[PDB]
Amino acid sequence: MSFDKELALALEIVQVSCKITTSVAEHTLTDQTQIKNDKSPVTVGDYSVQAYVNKKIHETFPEDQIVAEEDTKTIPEDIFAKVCKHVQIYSDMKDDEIRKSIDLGNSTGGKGRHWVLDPIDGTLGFLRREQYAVCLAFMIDGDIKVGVLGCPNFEGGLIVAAQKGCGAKMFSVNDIKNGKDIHVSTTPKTSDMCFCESVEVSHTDQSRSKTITERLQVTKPPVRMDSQCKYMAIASGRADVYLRLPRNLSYQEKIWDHAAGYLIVKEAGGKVTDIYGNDLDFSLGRTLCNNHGIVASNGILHEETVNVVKDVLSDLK
Ligand SMILES: [Mg+2]
Repeated sequence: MSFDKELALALEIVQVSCKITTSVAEHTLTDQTQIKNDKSPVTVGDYSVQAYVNKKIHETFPEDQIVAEEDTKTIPEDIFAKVCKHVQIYSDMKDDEIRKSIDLGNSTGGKGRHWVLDPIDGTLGFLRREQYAVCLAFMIDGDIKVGVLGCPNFEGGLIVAAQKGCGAKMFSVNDIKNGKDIHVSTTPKTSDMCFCESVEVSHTDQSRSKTITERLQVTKPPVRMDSQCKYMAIASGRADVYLRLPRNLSYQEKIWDHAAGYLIVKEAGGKVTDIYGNDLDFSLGRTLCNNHGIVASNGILHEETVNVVKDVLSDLK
């Protein structure tokens, strides 16, 4: 019932991952960027981080499985060559071993011990040179035990981490030894609420959120940002509510876009559900099959917010 070892490894690995991404970002990004078949981007950073993390996980916990976003099926040769250079700063692996490490991430989740990795959450944020996160969680039978978010561009570079039952802590990227406890805000009126959402217009319904927040009498403009950093904002008290509003009932969120943030907000004293107020169910594979969208909050504001969300999104198909 304790996961110190897993939380310790997760911190250590996410810290190195932040070094990777930052180092990738010191150069021009276009020649480091691949457009996948769904037109979403993947970079040298995404692939390099995944190689390193998966290898480290496999070295310490060979028996565990790994759910990770990327694979090597379509990766271009110039991109891959750069990937090998970045990884070999931190891990003495050959090119072929780097490929294998990436492809360790093909677990479908569900029963047993699984690591959940988004090597770069908010890759558009990475390309924007504003918020992105390295996200790593560990779960058993779909119950999240450990959550770590590395956010290199957030207020000078921050990492937040939690394990179940033990609270949430904040560290700088340069020091994972000395952390501070963090707690969600105490804001008890929706009118004084700082609300956050995706930058990308196609990742959340920004027209419906305006209508939601208008009904909740929110005075402050929304804080738009890429990534699971939005969960870090909630957990640390920097914002009060995070909305992710779908345009249909068919899209299902990936578990590597929510697993770390979910636990972290809860251990920080907040609340995370979908738009209907239902708890997120991470036991149904790689996607949140039985959930629609996200509402994350400081807990006090939650139900007041959900009630308006549900109503405005009552027409969904
Ligand atoms: Mg990603």
